[PDB]
Amino acid sequence: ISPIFQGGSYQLNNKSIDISSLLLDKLSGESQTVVMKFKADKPNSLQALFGLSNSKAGFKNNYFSIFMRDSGEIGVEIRDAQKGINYLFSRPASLWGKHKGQAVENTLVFVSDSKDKTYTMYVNGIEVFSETVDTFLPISNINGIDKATLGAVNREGKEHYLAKGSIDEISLFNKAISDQEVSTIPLSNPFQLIFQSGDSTQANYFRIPTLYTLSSGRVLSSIDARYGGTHDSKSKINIATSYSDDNGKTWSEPIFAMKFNDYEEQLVYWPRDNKLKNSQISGSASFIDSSIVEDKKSGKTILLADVMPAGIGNNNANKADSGFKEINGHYYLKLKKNGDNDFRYTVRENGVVYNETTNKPTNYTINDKYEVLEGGKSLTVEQYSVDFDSGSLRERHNGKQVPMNVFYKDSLFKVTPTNYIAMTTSQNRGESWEQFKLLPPFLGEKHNGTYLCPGQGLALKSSNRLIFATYTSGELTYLISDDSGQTWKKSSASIPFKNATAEAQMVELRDGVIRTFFRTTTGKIAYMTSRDSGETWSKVSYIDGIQQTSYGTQVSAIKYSQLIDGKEAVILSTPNSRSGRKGGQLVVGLVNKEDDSIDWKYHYGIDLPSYGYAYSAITELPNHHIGVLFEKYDSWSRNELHLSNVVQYIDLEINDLT
Ligand SMILES: O=S(=O)(O)[C@]1(CNC2CCCCC2)C[C@@H](O)[C@@H](O)C1
Repeated sequence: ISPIFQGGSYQLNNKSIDISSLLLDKLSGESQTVVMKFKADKPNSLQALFGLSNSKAGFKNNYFSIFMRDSGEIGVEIRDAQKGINYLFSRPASLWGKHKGQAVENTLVFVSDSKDKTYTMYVNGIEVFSETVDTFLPISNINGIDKATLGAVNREGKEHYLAKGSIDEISLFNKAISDQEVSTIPLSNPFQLIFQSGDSTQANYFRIPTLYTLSSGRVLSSIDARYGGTHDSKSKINIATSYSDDNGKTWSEPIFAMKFNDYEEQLVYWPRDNKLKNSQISGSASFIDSSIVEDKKSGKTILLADVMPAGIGNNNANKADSGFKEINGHYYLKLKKNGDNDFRYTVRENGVVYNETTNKPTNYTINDKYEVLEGGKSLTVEQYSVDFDSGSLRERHNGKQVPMNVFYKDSLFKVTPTNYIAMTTSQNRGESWEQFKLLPPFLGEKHNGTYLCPGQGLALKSSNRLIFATYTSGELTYLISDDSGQTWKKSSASIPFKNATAEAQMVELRDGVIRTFFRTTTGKIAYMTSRDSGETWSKVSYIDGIQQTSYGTQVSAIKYSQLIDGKEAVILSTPNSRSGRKGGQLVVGLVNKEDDSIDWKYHYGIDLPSYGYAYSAITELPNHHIGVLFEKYDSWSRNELHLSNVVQYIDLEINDLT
């Protein structure tokens, strides 16, 4: 239908604009849609974009508002003191502020639907909340409404929540337009989505983006497809991938690089309230933290990720057990059979399950997919699904049979409840992935696996050497292959922290010379250097001019292919903030050839200092643009859990950064 009111080019300069005479008598019926295109690149801490209120003395709590915070949160209040109603619905990290240093036009759509008693908010094509209520309050049914205001709410005759920004366009409709109609509203987004709710992964959440540019010109991305909210393992998480063959303009429908099937892939709206938000899928196996490299010699693409058995994450993984048994210089995966309280079995050659107590082979084998066979016959288990129908998280069998896998809760034979690293390869640049294989233990029998550093591995330019950084207590542990990923050895580099999440990414400064940038516990990004292709490593130094929080955040890093100001250049991506995971920047450093020192010369603001920016991936696209896929929210904050469609992709040119 047609708008009952439409207006535009409203400048909000800490002075409200009264539109009462234009709008109030046009409002009718119980359902309404507001469509607002607006900018706010210097917002106040809390500000109202749009207000309908009773402005009379004695009725300060009778109003409807669409408000935003300088954190990027968007929300509404719907209040009527006579009815005893005070609704407040919002979602953090819903907005853009600036892109390439210019204010972004956000497109907000708020649907107030009396028929389903639901209030739904979209920003920039993304649904950020959908809230159904017992007693519906139509936004124009508030007792004694007499003002319609832009850039404030009029309470008792005074301007509250004054806004700084602009409303380029605003329209109101006396109808709750459908989700289908919402999708037809034109957008001006500075970003793209590669992975998103409702896509082929069926995950409602995503974290831990990666990007890597392949020799064909194809750009490949991997990600955690996270089903049980944005929680780290334990949860259900798969690793998914997507690629672009046109310099990031379009992306393929995702497929899985690593997946378990003990739990259903369910798209779930995870609870965000303070009683239930920590609900966590507790009986599922998962993968977490992926990393990609391409091997020039073989042509293979290689992806590693951590693997977690059912119920396991980094917090409860057995730190004192690799899950492997060393027998005459060889490592064998240990297994525990139901009924035993110890690990009496090993997986030997050809997947044969061997009884360590009697030294006899059993009638069981493990196939290449870590599935259990008995006398050659595939065993199955019943799949679980999850729901909150009872008012709390429930995990229960769903009637479907899936292959029995040793990483599963219901398996007859189970692996050690600790963390592992697996690798898969692709021979067609991400169009399909092989079944994963566990990497061997690197730090002996009685040590849990190291933790993969998400992002990119490093292919050295002048050899066949492949390196993936990992971390554990007290060190970075580099995994090195010179044979296309068939075998690996470790190279340990001490760092002066205990129990740091030392997520590390590497650049080759020149032939044989690797610099690694990594997260610390000190508020500063650290680095170390190898001058022998990863065999040995220097002591740790720190980067000045970038601030992180005490807990830190992953940093991504690349060596740019072209000179900048006549110098070789390194680009870092990281939040730059002492408060939270916000204020994302790309930082361009120019290398001094005399000593390999780096002058951090340019700092590019991805968005506002107050807007969220957490884990990130960066890669030089084949056309020398820079692609950035990043978590546009504070992934640490306990207030910003379980947000959909906040991992976002942007395209930048070097001139934008400098
Ligand atoms: O030099 S590589 O390490 O092979 C790599 C790709 N280089 C091309 C060179 C030509 C322009 C695009 C980037 C950089 C890493 O960040 C990965 O994207 C892989």
